[PDB]
Amino acid sequence: SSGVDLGTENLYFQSMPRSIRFTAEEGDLGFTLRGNAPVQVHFLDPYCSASVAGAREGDYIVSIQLVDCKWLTLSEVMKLLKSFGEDEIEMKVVSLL
Amino acid sequence: MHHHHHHSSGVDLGTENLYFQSMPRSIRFTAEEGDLGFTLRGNAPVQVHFLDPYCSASVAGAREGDYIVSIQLVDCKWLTLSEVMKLLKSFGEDEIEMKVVSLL
Repeated sequence: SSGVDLGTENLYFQSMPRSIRFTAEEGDLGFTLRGNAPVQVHFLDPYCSASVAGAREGDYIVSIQLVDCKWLTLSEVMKLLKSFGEDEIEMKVVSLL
Repeated sequence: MHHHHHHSSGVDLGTENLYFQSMPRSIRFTAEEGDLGFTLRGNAPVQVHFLDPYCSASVAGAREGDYIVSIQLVDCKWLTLSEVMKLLKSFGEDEIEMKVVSLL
């Protein structure tokens, strides 16, 4: 099969926003965040629900439900995620910006 | 509220993963027929973008989004896309060693 077909398909996958539905079980988000606009997932506990849902280190958070996160600071994205408590969180991430 | 979860430390594993993705790693590969098998994007550092999964760079473990930090003992951290391309072109079909990081 064509390496150009597979590789460009891979690129699409890594570049298109994908939906991660997860919980900060017991308040604990299971990852740290880094940078601004967009903010990036840094440390990620492999056992946490965000990881199990396919979040990865280095992913950029582009939205939390229908709230745009592309232009938000680290502090702002943290405050948004904190607001969910233990309820269901949906965010979209991209592995390549 | 809090439950104990019996398994290895997620913090141990996660921080180890971060080290792996953050420390420069050596990729030794060849551009068979001068065909490098990947495109490049951005500046200082330049990033691997498209990557043919059949190419030697891929087989060596390069990935999409990796940042090129060195080519042999030439520092690439501050180089433009054009400069990095000219460096890689210079190898022709000879062995290329570059170091990449997955997280910058």
